[PDB]
Amino acid sequence: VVSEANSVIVILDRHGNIQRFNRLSEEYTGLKEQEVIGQNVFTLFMSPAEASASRRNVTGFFRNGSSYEVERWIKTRKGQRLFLFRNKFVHEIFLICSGTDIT
Ligand SMILES: CCCCCCCCCCCC(=O)O
Repeated sequence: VVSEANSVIVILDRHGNIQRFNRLSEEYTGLKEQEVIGQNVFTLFMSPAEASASRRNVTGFFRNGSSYEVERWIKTRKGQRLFLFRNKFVHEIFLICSGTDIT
């Protein structure tokens, strides 16, 4: 393998359903992209409190959002890890979430 990425890159629709899920996301979670496409990111990867906040953010973003950053605790194969997500529309029906593990 020539190189590796440094970010967890997840693309979502307005419902939080997953459209793409990169290799580092697979490494953190133990789940393959093919296993998670169409699945809901909030219920799959967040505690109830984080999911509720995150779902409201995404729904609000699709209404009138500008690109933004947020910190989210995420359930991984070694417990919860904190990520900075840089979120923006595709250059709109999909949201690109560009995450760094900031734990
Ligand atoms: C480790 C990969 C799995 C986590 C992907 C989560 C997507 C984050 C969406 C955050 C939106 C928000 O809370 O404002």
